[PDB]
Amino acid sequence: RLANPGSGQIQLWQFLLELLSDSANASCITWEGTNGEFKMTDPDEVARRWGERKSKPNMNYDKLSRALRYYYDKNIMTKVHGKRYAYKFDFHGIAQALQ
Amino acid sequence: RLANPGSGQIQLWQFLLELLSDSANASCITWEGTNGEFKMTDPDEVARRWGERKSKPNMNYDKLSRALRYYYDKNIMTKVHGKRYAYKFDFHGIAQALQ
Ligand code: NA
Ligand code: NA
Repeated sequence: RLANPGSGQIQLWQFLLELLSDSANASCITWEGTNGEFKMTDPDEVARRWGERKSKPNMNYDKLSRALRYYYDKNIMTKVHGKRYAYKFDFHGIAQALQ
Repeated sequence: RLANPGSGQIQLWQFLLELLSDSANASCITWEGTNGEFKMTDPDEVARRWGERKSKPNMNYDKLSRALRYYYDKNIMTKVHGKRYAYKFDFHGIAQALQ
């Protein structure tokens, strides 16, 4: 489900796209260059920023990683094996989420 | 630039995602399965539907193909070489277009 940009009601998948849209955020999250893949260069900073957006006290990587795993069975995202803090958007699921 | 779903003001890239979001449209446009790639199984029907949405008289594949080529230099889409009516979304450009 699509939210207004920069909104507190935003879902995690859209928030990550928002961070990736601005190259200035590369010290915490960056595109890998192929097929919707990205890397959290600073996963604790990504979790901190997610906590700030959702005003969720005690947001941390443990909780963020649980939230990302929820997307595996929803065709929104998968974990990329053999890399550090690497994930891949599923744009087949996100195309529906736009509707 | 993101438009309201199903709107007449929609841009071509978003309209194609709208058609791809519904498997019922596979007789004219379908996902290939990898990396944002899709195939127009009926390019004349895709052009007809685009013409109907934009109420553009004499919309045809020639004009649609010109419109798609415009996206090559904008990091929105490329043509997929060695396939029939195959294109690939660039989700790096589309992530910005969401903002
Ligand atoms: Na946003
Ligand atoms: Na739409």
